[PDB]
Amino acid sequence: KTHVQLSLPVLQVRDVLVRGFGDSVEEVLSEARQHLKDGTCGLVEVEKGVLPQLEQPYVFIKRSDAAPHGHVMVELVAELEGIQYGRSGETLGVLVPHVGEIPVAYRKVLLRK
Repeated sequence: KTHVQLSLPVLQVRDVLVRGFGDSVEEVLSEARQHLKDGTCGLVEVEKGVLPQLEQPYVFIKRSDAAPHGHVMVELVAELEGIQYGRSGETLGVLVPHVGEIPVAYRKVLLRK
């Protein structure tokens, strides 16, 4: 399927144990997509002070359209030293590995895969 319904655990930035997906734009997009398929991906909501507490390159989920079955359609955009790889809508948050942190909420998305 071109899209997959996922329910992403929303993590507090100070709880995150693994603060990014790797060391290159291509690696972080690759690893993010793998962790999304394996159900091992968390979401951190972006506010003042969040991104400097995480590791670049960043992987964002961005709204791709204006929401089937309660799932917002999203796509992945990476960022490294102020340059983005991909073009999309509003950021829903930054993706991180999930390794058992307790979430505060879930974000239902339809991921363009």
